[PDB]
Amino acid sequence: QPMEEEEVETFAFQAEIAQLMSLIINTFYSNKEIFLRELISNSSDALDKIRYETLTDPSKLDSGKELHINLIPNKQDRTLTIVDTGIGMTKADLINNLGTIAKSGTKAFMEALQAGADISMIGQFGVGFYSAYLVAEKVTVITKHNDDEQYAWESSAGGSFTVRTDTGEPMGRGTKVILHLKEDQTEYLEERRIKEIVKKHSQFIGYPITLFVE
Ligand SMILES: CCc1cc(-c2n[nH]c(C(=O)O)c2-c2ccc3c(c2)OCO3)c(O)cc1O
Repeated sequence: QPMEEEEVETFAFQAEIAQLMSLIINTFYSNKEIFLRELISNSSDALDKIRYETLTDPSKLDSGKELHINLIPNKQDRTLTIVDTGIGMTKADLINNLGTIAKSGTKAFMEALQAGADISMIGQFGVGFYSAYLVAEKVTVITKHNDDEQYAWESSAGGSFTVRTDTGEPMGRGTKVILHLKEDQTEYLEERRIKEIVKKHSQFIGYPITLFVE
């Protein structure tokens, strides 16, 4: 019965990243499906990192040996979750990688979009994670690194994000991205569509990808 207390840290995004987010959110783009390719590619990069780091430190895998990616659509709560057993991120990694630090690609990318370039180019500018906002109104990133506790990052955009120690289900190690889909983007919860886009854009990821249906 005692009330629980939870500490939260709210951070403002870096100015151009915030501009980029408004651009992605309030502009119509037709090839939205590449958001999934970008997430799986981020997961593949993180899996590569724990993989190589373990060659020289097998203990690094005590937090989990499987190196893979799971996709979990949930039609009830309208979320598409992408989980990987990659190296994860510490709290500081989270805060720096997801918002507070300027990326040199942002401006060039925003200018390129203003010129009508395809949103698919986004990964080439180092800000592919933000493509999640093409289909999600809110994004929650839960991550666990061997050197730190499990944290949850969350943002509905609007210029800021929060970080807090995660009270949710523990992960051994890795990063889980939960996309709360916009209502007109529920196609990405359909198994056929997900298989279609993973086959089209991610046929070559070198880690198993498993789609869990129901
Ligand atoms: C939210 C972006 C994202 C990041 C990771 C991830 N986990 N650990 C790490 C790490 O570099 O240590 C990452 C990571 C960090 C930055 C990246 C990245 C993966 O891909 C492009 O930019 C991940 O595994 C999945 C993701 O979707």
